[PDB]
Amino acid sequence: KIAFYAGLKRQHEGYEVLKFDDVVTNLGNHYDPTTGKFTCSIPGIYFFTYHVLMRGGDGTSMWADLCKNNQVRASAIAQDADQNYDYASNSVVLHLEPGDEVYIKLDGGKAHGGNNNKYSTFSGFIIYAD
Amino acid sequence: KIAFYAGLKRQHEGYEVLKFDDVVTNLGNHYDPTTGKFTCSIPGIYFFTYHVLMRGGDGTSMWADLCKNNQVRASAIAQDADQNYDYASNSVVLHLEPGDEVYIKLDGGKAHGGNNNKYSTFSGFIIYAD
Amino acid sequence: KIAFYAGLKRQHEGYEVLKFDDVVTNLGNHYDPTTGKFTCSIPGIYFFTYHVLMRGGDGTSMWADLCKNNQVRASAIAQDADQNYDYASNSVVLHLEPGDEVYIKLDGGKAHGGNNNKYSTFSGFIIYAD
Repeated sequence: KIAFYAGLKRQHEGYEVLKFDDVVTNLGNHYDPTTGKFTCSIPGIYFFTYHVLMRGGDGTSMWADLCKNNQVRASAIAQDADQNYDYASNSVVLHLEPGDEVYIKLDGGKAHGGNNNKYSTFSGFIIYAD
Repeated sequence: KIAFYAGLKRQHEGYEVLKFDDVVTNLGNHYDPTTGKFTCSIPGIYFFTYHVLMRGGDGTSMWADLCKNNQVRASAIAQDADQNYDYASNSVVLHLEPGDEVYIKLDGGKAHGGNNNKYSTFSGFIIYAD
Repeated sequence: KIAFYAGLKRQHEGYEVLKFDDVVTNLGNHYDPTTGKFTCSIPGIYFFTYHVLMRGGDGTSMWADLCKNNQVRASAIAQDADQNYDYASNSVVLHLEPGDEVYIKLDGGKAHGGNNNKYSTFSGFIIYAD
């Protein structure tokens, strides 16, 4: 059984892997909140989704991408000229090999740092094992 | 087999459980459109997702949270200074026990009341049984 | 095994089926990038999700709906008075019969044409077989 769901506890900005550290579900401990990475243990087909809230009242654009190893597999942007809250969100279905790392990367701009309110999230689960 | 998908038929505002009453899928009848609640029947791991459209032309912020019993498990905001339509959406993976109730709560602001167009939605399914 | 994920390679506008032609996953080849349609091969219960990015700097509203055959099953709008990027996104769980076609239709407005960056996406997988 492989599934996880975590939220962002702190605010972040710039270009970095987002460490979702408010962990709600983590079957098999394949998601690591100290790195923000899900590491594949079984070859197969996996679903992932993310929702990253842009900071409000400070900035107009924010990008958040889902990556596999060093490669973008989905991109998203939040943008609002009046500096309103808005989301960069996307979903994927990927084939993974053992060792592959899946994570969300901030690619410019500012992310809201909810404490335990889980505004910004990352989840995933295996659909098929090879 | 446990899975459901429903849309909002009427417009709502304030602080209340959203009753998605345009039911498209409801395997096992574990979602109740008269309460807006999914009730767990089997201990296990469940995926849920929601997309709630803020009313356009009347208001600037709207919040919608996914709850388990009396506890927030995901939060979302829609915000636009020019009163444009925008979405409060999120997704989760949760462990549930029989009797647990999962639902979307409006937490301030105004939600669009599509009739049968299914702009605002709530869906879920079991991933694993314990 | 039935699952797929694809992104939009080109920009589109108006009223047309969106052809997600940047195919990442397509188990069983049930998604056709030349038509934009997923065709059901097995009766059962299926999850789909989509995220369509509105073009920035040219227009204020865009609609994108998920359809089954000739019927809307989910609707979404992106809207921003300052012509900012924003998303029309939704998710569904549907019962399908063999031959049923599921696709995303642009229903007015302008969609961003990312090349291989996968800003705009469509994915799905079977949950249950009848």
